[PDB]
Amino acid sequence: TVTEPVGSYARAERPQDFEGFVWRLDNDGKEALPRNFRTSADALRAPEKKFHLDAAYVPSREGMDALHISGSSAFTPAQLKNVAAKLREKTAGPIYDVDLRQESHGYLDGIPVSWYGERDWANLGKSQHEALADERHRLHAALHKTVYIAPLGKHKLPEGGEVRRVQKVQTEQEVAEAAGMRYFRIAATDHVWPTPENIDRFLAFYRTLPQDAWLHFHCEAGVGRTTAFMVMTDMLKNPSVSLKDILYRQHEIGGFYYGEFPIKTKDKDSWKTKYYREKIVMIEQFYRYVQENRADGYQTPWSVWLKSHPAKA
Amino acid sequence: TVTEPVGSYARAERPQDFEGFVWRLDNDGKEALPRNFRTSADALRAPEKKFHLDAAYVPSREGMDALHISGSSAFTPAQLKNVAAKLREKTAGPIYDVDLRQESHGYLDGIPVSWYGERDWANLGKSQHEALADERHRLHAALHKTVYIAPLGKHKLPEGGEVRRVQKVQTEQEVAEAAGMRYFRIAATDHVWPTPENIDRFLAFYRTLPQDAWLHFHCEAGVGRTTAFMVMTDMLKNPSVSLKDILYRQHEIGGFYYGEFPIKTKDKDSWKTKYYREKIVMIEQFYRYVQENRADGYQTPWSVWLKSHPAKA
Ligand SMILES: [Cl-]
Repeated sequence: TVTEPVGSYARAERPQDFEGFVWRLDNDGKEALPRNFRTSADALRAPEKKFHLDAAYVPSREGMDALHISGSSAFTPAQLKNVAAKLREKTAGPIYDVDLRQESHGYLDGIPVSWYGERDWANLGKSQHEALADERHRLHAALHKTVYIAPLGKHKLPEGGEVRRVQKVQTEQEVAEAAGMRYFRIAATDHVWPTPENIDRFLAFYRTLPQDAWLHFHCEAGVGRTTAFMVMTDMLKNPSVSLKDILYRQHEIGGFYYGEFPIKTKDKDSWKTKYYREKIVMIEQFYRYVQENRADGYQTPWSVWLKSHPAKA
Repeated sequence: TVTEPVGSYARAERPQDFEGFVWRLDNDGKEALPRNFRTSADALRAPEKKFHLDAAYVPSREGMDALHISGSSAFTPAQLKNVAAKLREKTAGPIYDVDLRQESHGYLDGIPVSWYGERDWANLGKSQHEALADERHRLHAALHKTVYIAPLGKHKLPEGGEVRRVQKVQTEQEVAEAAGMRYFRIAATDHVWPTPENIDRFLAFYRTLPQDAWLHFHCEAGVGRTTAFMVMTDMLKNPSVSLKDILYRQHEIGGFYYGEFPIKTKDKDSWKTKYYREKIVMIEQFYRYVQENRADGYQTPWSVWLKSHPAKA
């Protein structure tokens, strides 16, 4: 008997030790666009040294012009409108804001905030139904109330910020709609591999998208979760492309590199190491799922297939 | 028709603009004693330069050795124990912890904390009854909950701090009684002159004290409110001492100077200026009250007398 299979390590952590305690500022709104903004039409760049990749390697771009995806960090409502306008210049299909944040978030007087718990795990362990209910209740309770919104500084703790009596509350769905984007939420936990339920949900959603749909993925910082779903999308839509090519190109347009690399972590961040290794293994396992289930049109859900073909550390 | 008389300027401020937003750390517990600790038996020191006083002036100490009062900043439970043991060496009478804080405060896992709003006015405008009810409710609601406790830093906003799930909650009353001290609460608003009700309450309390009672006054910092009541007590108990000597001596044992001086605040603190001036005028008005009503045994209280003898700017 195995208590938690590879891919579900986070289930072993105790939600009660990471409860939310502050409204974290998700973006100061100073730039025109959110951070790490990138699209599948972008030129590839030299790889980051930390990943020890082959700078001489030239990844195939097969399928990228038709991929129609982008990624970024969280944003203010104005920044999202700039994103939507830029994307509208690349397509005539519907543009989706794919919100990958399990953490409860929204907009207080137009300011993008999130209910932050240690490691950003305030909704760890909650079903998507429970996470969205927490977010709705929490946002609604902020209206007409005095709140403290602050960015994190020294050691993931509030630093400075501001106090205000909220006069307007909005969900991301409303902000997305106000920007001309369709909205789709996948409540993925920060820093770890998306769960079987997150991916099953994504896959069912992907199946019914119109051909010209454009997917704009985003999390809080736009690196981990955002690149994982960009990679999954690239694998699903371009199954003939090699794993190496998918991983290099998604990294070289500005995303994370999801292949093996020398993991290094500050002492205070040593807890992340096993999550990074798990992600490497699960990326490979998902590629395998795509290669072995595409011919019959994915009759078998990812969650079911994963349980019959467990990943190995 | 005057909207607010001198001595009640604070009533013009709007409570809704200073609502509490964070559990402020009241003392880091690093020292054996609370800050600004001082007793009426202490030697007089040179006056602080900012008050532009006469360093060569030697105030009369008449009655100081029998005064039996002390003052300090807020404290951890251990620090209070140290205070109590130290005061027990000076008397055989009851030792009172006289809590002058209107702001809701208490102890979380033994940590002295307060519900802080801008200017420390989270309870501005509440009656003492409502202030104490808010306090009891907020303390109890913290039990078994995740809370954020932080010291204020730059701009009087949270800086660093800690997060924990509270396993113990106590009011200051419990902490005082466990330290072997009697407890008396006067809900005085931070930074301003105490209200006619705060003072009527103190004088009725003073009237019930056995002659050997020792009064240990304290607020958050141990300066404004603490010194005001120390002065009032000095005036009540030593009515033949000149106003100048009371003011010089309460300052020279380590308290605030409540006489006239060239008020110079930082631009961010200019709101303080009129409250300082108001304090200087009320100090004098309270002294008149004592001089005019002590001979008949205070048949008429301060609030009443004040209304028929209004202070003037
Ligand atoms: Cl779910």
